[PDB]
Amino acid sequence: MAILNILEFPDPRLRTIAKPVEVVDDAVRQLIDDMFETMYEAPGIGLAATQVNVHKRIVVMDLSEDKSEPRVFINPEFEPLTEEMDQYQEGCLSVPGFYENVDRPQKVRIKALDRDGNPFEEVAEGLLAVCIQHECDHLNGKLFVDYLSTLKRDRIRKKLEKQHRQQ
Ligand SMILES: [Zn+2]
Repeated sequence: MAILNILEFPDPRLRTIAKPVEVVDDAVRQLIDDMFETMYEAPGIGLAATQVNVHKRIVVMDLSEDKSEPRVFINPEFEPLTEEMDQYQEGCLSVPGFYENVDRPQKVRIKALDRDGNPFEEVAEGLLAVCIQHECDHLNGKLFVDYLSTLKRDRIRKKLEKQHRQQ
């Protein structure tokens, strides 16, 4: 069980497009367990493999307060089920410390493979709909600061670059 390093904006490796997982084997499940331990230790409720510099399409999440409901989505995809949008103040383990409003479709249908490689779908609303979209964006090399004004993003980017220099 390893705690992996989480890349942070503006590390260009966060812009890489993740490649699909072609077989869910024990190597993939071990990575998932390390991604869950990394996410729980952060702590965060969602983590995409791109963020730990593994460019494969795997997202782990656990939206509960007690770390009792882990969820795995491999080769996830979602499709909005409404044009209605909800605004949620998002944060991100790779943009630590910043939380900003992002509007996204309120309800979406996810399709993915589960921890055994079997395909399933799931309708998501609430925080699950926000999280799966945010995490699928990671696999496509997108971050939530990309939705913000360019001057806020630059201000966040400069703040983090400054912190990375001091660290
Ligand atoms: Zn994130």
